[PDB]
Amino acid sequence: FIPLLKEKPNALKPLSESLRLVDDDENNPSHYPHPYEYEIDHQEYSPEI
Repeated sequence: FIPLLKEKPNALKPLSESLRLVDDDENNPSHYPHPYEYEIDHQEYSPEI
C-alpha cells in the first residue's frame, strides 16, 4: 500500500521521512509505516479534554 494522505497537519513529523521503510528484521519483512505516527508518539494531550 502506497501512503495516500499527503497532509500531515498538527503533526510532530513531516510526511516525508514518515513515508520511508523500517529495516527488515527478525519479526518483520519489508513494509511501509505511517505519516502521522510521531504526532501519536508522545503528544501531551488536551487538558480541557
